[PDB]
Amino acid sequence: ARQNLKSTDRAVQQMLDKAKREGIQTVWDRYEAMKPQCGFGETGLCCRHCLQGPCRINPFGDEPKVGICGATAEVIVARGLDRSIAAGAAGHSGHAKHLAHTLKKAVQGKAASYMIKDRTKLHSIAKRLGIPTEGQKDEDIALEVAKAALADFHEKDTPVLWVTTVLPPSRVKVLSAHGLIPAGIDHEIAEIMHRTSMGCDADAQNLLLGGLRCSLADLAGCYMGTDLADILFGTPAPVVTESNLGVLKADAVNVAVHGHNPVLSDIIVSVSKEMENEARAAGATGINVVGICCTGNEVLMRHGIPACTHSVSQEMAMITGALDAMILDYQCIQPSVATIAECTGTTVITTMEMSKITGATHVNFAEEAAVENAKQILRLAIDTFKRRKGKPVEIPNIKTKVVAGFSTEAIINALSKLNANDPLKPLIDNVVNGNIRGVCLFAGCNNVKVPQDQNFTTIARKLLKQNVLVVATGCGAGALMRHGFMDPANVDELCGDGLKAVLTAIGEANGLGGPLPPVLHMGSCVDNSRAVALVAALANRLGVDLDRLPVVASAAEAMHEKAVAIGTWAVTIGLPTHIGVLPPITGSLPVTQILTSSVKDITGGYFIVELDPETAADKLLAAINERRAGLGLPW
Amino acid sequence: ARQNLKSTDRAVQQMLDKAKREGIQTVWDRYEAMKPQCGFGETGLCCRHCLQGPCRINPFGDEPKVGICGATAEVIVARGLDRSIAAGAAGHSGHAKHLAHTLKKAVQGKAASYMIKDRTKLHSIAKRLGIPTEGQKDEDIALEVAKAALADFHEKDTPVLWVTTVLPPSRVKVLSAHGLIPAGIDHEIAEIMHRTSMGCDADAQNLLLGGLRCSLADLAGCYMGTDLADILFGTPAPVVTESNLGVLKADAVNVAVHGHNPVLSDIIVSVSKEMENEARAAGATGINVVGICCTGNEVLMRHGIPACTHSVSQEMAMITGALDAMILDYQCIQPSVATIAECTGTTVITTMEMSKITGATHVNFAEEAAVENAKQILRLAIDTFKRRKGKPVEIPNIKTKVVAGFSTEAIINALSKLNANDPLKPLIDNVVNGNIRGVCLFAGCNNVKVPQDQNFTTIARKLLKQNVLVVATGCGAGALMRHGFMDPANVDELCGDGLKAVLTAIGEANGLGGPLPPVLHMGSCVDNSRAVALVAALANRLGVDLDRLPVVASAAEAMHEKAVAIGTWAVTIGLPTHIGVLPPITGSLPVTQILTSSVKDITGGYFIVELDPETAADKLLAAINERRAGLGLPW
Ligand code: SF4
Ligand code: SF4
Ligand code: FES
Ligand code: FES
Ligand SMILES: [C-]#N
Ligand SMILES: [C-]#N
Ligand SMILES: [Fe+2]
Ligand SMILES: [Fe+2]
Repeated sequence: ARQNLKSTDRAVQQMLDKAKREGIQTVWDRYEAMKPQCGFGETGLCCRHCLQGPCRINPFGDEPKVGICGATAEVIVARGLDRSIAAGAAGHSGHAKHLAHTLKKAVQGKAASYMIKDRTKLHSIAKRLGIPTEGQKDEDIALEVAKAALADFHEKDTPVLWVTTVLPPSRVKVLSAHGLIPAGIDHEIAEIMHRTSMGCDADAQNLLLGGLRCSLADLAGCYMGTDLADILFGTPAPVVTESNLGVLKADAVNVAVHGHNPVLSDIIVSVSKEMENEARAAGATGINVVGICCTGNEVLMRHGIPACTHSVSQEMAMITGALDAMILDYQCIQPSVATIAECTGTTVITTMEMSKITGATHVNFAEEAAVENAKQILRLAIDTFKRRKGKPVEIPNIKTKVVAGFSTEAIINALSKLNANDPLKPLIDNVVNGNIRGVCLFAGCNNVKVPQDQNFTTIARKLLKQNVLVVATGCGAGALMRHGFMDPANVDELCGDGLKAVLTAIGEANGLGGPLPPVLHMGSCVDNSRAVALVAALANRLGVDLDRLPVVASAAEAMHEKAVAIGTWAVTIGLPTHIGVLPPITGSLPVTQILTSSVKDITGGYFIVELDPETAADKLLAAINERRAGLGLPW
Repeated sequence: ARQNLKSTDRAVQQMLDKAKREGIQTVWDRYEAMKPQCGFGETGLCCRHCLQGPCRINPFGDEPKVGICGATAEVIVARGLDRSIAAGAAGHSGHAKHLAHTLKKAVQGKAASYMIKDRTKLHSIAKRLGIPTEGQKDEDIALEVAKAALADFHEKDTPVLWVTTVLPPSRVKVLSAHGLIPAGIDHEIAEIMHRTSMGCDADAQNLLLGGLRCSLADLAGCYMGTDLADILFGTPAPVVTESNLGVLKADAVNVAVHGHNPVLSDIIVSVSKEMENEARAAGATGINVVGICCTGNEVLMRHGIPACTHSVSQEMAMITGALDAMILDYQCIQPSVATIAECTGTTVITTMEMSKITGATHVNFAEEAAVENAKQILRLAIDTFKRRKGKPVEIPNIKTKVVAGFSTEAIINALSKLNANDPLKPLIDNVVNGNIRGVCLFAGCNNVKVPQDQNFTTIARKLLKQNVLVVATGCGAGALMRHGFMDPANVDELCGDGLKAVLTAIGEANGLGGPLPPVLHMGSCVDNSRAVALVAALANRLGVDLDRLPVVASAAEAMHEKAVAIGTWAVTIGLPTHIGVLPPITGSLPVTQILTSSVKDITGGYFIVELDPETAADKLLAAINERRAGLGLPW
């Protein structure tokens, strides 16, 4: 087996060879077993929205040409996509909702493991929302912020504040004019499910305008999730750590935190440190907590917990034979982990009521009991460590250095060292003079269809050479960090001369004796919202709307419904947005034309669907340069 | 073409022959063009929940055996079903939400076309909810009831009151114990979408318990919708009208009201009466408003508007060439109507923002402007009538007499004529003595897979002969009414001797000089909730829970996601529930076993999946008789 065709990560390749020796089936094996995949589903031309179905439409040829109810290709494709957006919105905003409840519990005195850690963030959010702070206790301001967050999930006398208060007013006005401002987060999710059900909305434009609106409900959930997590757990600032499977340690209790919401795993980090002497008792050096996927990102950003792996290669951490526990919340967890555990010895633990996996051990996490849960979980891990006394392990000796923690506040602080009272100005100055060509946000998943990380690294390398300021989140940040893009030692090799000068100037002003890393890690997938905050602050400072800025986004290897939602609100807020896998839209040319062209006329943004990464990088550069030309700037 | 293989309705058959002459494609033609349908989708063994897909699992044989992420057949089947329930819940509860807003507008003075028509219903709902009425104005009690309705869509300090206040406390306690009581209607819809998204819930039992909970959010939306529609438009009482295509009149302006929410179509009924002289001016006799689907049911129940047709045969009304307008809200409208209109001359009009159809004319209905909208719409219809001056039409001369309007209040009133102060007792007495064997609720759609009405009539005929009290809603009521089951003249032919004696005793006590009809029409699909109210009142009166009563349900020809949701809450509240088409569950034996067997242990109810209607009738009789035996009654 040529393992480079599966993953470009060498640690992953090493574990693919071990899995193949050992007979352990992987995601890649399960993909091969699926080929050829259904061409109706690939093109979007399948509907199962009622029990007359399943319906399909031939992309070309003869009948069937139309759904049994009369639904055209246009309708079928748009309804499918809409439901994917709604599903993504449900995940991000479910995460946010859970943190809103957690904050309320904290400040009501019902969960003393949680607290207001970032009081400055709390007060700033309150002021953005219009919540009064003067003469109020912190707990009462917090209570009010949690109330406001929960209120945005339903209809009320205002629209969703975690949209209307986070974008420029001019953007809010353009979106309002088209009826795109969500009325309530769960309200919009529900309306999508209604309108896409049989015999309801059957006009592609109408359907896709609803999808745009629902993508803003997803944005709101993202931003809410970042705001509340920062209050509770601290706003990230720059941190130095490591990534890839080599961060596992044979002589330690290796515990992965995996999923998205870090509400327990932020506690598992703090508790694990207390339980060092109990680990040594069991003959370990200590507990080694490592991250997978976005819960990993969260604790990497705030605590510098090393990232073990991401997305499509998550099973490989188990294949080492050194992963004593994998502690799961929700989202992006291949349920194969529960069966692979039988072979590898790993204790897989679920913790959220609505996210269980057959064959995994469940712990009923509650905030009020967060410490005692953590200790129970870590004591299963220590027991699992002891069970592999005298078992050889194969941990690839492969890791990278990672500098991360670039929240928007952190980036503004860093810039402030160059201009204390106008911190955005040094960035704008260098956009204007061409040292920075523009900004690209890498976001989203890996996808088994694409050799792991190949699109992120191929595109990022072309953009960096062309002096684009590259920011990343989620498993796009994961890809980039595991390939060295977060190590400032690689700035000379990766970055154009203009970008290098800027990264160096900022880093030297921040006392580093060198540069910021090539790529700025802005956090988890909800922390795509931090990129919004940065770009909206730029917009405000420039007195223009986001669809005039030289800012693009790339979901270069997208997988999840969440990633579809994020791509869609990136287009809705005015960004040219690349997707590097085919969404199920090609079976309708009119819907494709809306999403890739005529939506420009509505929001200013638009999808760029391009599976060849070299070609995608050129198209993203063209988009950036078109924005530069619109502002009258050289390019 | 043998048209009896498509529909058992002779009017439909006549219009199928006309469509075939004229070259007009129908739903049946589009079905034939779809065959053979995809066997993955038929069995549920297809997933498109991420961009790694589409995934499928062979029902039998060799690979693929598992989804690319590891998702088993069990998981894939349960997630698909869950999303169908959520979609149904979104439709019913979207309808309810819209009526909650309408009521608020009414009583705030913002829409003087709407008002509190049923003050007794208002006050009773307020008292059920715990809303105080003593010394309060009607408008303020209404405002409070609308507030409460909207509050049930989100989390709060109570659970969904339109569940917990409408079921027996013992049923609420059984459901609470299993964690099945919804926390908020849109909250549950969103949580379903989250938990079924990639990498989240992956345990069939956990997934299906969430589905049960979400089906109760659907119940809540149903019940809310019936409550609010009764306040605004009046609670139904017995009414005499007609059904089938013969209710169209060549010399009149024929206007169909079609969809579900009647918020404008209740106004179109009242306004149409005012516009008689304007119709005569255009050379019509007057405006003839007729119903299709559940908006038709709503205005049949309250106003005795004749029902033209239902569900799968809706296009046939157009094929007559006499349907001048079809006025659409949302749900269950084959979008083919917009194209068939080009051929037939019919003006198809949409009226709801989130439900448009390419090629239809849109009118932006607003409550504040309800009368002026109605007149605009009716004036398009009159213009269309004039355009078919001297055009032969083919209206099959085929209609039935329909007695309907059996709300729960109406049924209780009717019974009260036999026992004024214990109105349920005469019904219970006749269950106990075997005159009434049990109760069956027919519900749900027609489905092109099943020759139209064949399952409803075949099953109903066997049950009626066995003295079952048969109640119906939606297009199950439609089926039954078009085949004569709502004409009391057919009681001798259709009903067993015990049922006939009861229907006759009630009818004679109500001054009729004969019987109630064979089948009691309890209204639209949301008015399945009325059957819940009746069965819960019986439960309360008997001091037992619903899963001990001899009450079953049959969705004999189900189609819509809404129908899946209704079937699922019928099982959740404790009913043996027949479905006469295959839901996409057969690809997982463990999920099938849960839904058809082990769910009994949780809720007392269970699905009966049976495509042969004779066999289904025997299984439904067996279920009824098993309940009789449990109560110690002969059978
Ligand atoms: S909604 Fe229409 S296209 Fe979809 S499965 Fe049902 S009949 Fe087919
Ligand atoms: S969620 Fe799993 S089974 Fe479904 S499409 Fe994605 S990889 Fe396939
Ligand atoms: S026909 Fe394959 S995705 Fe439905
Ligand atoms: S493979 Fe046909 S429904 Fe997906
Ligand atoms: C990722 N959300
Ligand atoms: C039907 N609902
Ligand atoms: Fe993520
Ligand atoms: Fe209906």
